[PDB]
Amino acid sequence: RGSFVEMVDNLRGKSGQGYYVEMTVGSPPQTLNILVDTGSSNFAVGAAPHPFLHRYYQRQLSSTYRDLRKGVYVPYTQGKWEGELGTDLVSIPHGPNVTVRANIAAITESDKFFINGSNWEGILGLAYAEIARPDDSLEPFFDSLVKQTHVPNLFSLQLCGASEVLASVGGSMIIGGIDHSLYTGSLWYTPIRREWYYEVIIVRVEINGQDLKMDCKEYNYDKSIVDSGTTNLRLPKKVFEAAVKSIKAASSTEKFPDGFWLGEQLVCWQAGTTPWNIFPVISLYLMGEVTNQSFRITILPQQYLRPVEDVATSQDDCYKFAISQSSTGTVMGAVIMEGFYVVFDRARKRIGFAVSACHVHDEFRTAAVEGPFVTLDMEDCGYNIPQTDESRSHHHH
Ligand SMILES: NC1=N[C@@]2(CO1)c1cc(-c3cncc(Cl)c3)ccc1O[C@@H]1COCC[C@H]12
Ligand code: NI
Repeated sequence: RGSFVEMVDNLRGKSGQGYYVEMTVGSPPQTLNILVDTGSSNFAVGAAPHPFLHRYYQRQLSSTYRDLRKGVYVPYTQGKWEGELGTDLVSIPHGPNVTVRANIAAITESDKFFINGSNWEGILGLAYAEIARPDDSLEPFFDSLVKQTHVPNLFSLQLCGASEVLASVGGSMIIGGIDHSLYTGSLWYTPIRREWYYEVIIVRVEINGQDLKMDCKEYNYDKSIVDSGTTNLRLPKKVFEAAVKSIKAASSTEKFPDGFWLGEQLVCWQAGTTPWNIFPVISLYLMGEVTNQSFRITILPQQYLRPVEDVATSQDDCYKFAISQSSTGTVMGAVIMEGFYVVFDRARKRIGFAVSACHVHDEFRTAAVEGPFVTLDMEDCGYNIPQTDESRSHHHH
């Protein structure tokens, strides 16, 4: 292999509203646009009329649909979806040339799930069974794909970032391999700490080469994950505050409102005059495959300042600050992923990063992937989430 031309450029979306892939469900195939989400584990599709849907999965039109006679209820921080579990035939038209029978949650009711204008009608959770709903016995889509076909247990994502409409985004999801045209330089791997989310360990953070000098467990409190289903780089409270202070200090020639640093207000410059060089690079050092090694991924303001073309100020280039506070750990969302070709090597329990052939940069700086960095007697930077009685009581047969 080494080339997967048919799968290149198979992702689309609107800026800040997620990346989606075309999928088919049912016999004959019904096409739907599906949000690619490495931060969840259910395949769920709109299956009833909704104000924001032009189309939905019509179960009655599929000769191959089977009802599982079981519902599923999925509340989360920003919304809720619920529906009926079933199985049907699924394919990815610009993916592997295979058809699999997968679990499909037919979304019958939701709140704040669908987005007006995002153009997606469902979600493809690519994470592990441990976080599937209702429970871990509901086989996720990728597991079914691997078990039913000869598709290698690996996928990779190249997310490429950007007056009346939001900017169109594009990218590639390569299923079953690595496409060498999508990256340059070295491909560096960090271990998947545990198979639930795509959990990783950050060992060090630098802002313009300056170490934040925190106990490294703070960087992974209470976890750090790689999440295509999050736009921002989200950082634990303490880390966020230290980062903002450092970025403010570096960009201090400009005095932005508090709203900007909160991601609640755009800041603008006259077209093509954005002073990129006043904003610092951000480096996250990730644990290497070798104990005592790390490598760093470095992003630019071109990644963490998101372009938004507002109607009133269409003469100007306007930006949203896309680093935000978390209480659920580090989330390496599109802000991180748009710099890199990211390999989800499930077979080898590791995540690969390389400089993306499509990342946004200037003639002075580039997003980078660099290593090795060796630390004598490296500490354990992993956080151990307190075990609840709820979690502990679960039997895992
Ligand atoms: N990983 C992740 N998945 C979440 C939340 O975090 C999500 C995200 C978005 C979404 C909306 N706008 C932009 C993007 Cl990138 C994603 C839309 C729906 C959505 O529902 C998911 C349902 O499962 C829990 C995690 C949810
Ligand atoms: Ni038991």
